[PDB]
Amino acid sequence: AMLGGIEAGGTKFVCAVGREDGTIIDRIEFPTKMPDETIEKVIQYFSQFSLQAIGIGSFGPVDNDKTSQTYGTITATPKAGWRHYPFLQTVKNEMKIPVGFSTDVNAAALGEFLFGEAKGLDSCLYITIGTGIGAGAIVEGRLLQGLSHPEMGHIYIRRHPDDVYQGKCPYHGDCFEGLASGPAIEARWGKKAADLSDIAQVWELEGYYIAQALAQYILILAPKKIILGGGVMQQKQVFSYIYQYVPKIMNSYLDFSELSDDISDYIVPPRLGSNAGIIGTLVLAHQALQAEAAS
Ligand SMILES: [Pt+2]
Ligand SMILES: [Pt+2]
Ligand SMILES: [Zn+2]
Repeated sequence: AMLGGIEAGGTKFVCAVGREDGTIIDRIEFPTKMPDETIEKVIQYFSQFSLQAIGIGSFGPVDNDKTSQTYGTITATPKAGWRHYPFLQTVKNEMKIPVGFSTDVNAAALGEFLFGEAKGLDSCLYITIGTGIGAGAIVEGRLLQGLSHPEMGHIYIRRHPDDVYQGKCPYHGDCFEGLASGPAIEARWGKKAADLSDIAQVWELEGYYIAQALAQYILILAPKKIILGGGVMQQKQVFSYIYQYVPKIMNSYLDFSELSDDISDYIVPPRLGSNAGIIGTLVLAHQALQAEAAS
């Protein structure tokens, strides 16, 4: 019972072979180039194995509406060739097995939901903070997919009055992603976020911005668990600032231990570490296998 997973990123692809229980048997990664050549490497890798199903967790925005004619395509990107490229259908045609599809952050949510910090809950929110900011949510045991998958990284948050930086986001300027991504931190402070590990106000400001976004998510979605991943969150100091700031912003408006005394157990790193996403693609594979077995 072997499953394939593809975590399709703007900078690299990770492909993996694994099991329904989240075990990774083998993996490979390679640079993301143009679609045809990138997907050829995927097919060449998976050809070694005899797979029952594949799951794709993709960068987006994507068309994640199963009834849509453009289901399983990337709908917006500055990356050459990728917009409107028949990603899902190409993998289906080449592999001729069930192929599940979702956003990359949705897959990471499913990973943590089945095997990580939200195991035993029926709700969670997984947020990645790195090159960009995105989130996937589980509601009553199911991925949140309304009119679109969410794009929680592009919400406006309150600018810190001392912060002068104009914002990295090509669409909004100073949305959450514009103010608080990896590339935003770098462009603001003039150094990459590792030379800055020692400057406390970088992570104070970052923690402040993340806390502002989290208060919004808590008031709108009220997830039962918030999982923070991505390269930025490797600066573990940011968590302590978030823990300080969230109760301050909400000012005792909602009385739950998750939001006050036990906040450090509510907003957490992924149990699966940097592998939540690729493991979640195996969950997507398994779901596609189950859904086809019940045709
Ligand atoms: Pt090309
Ligand atoms: Pt295959
Ligand atoms: Zn934006």
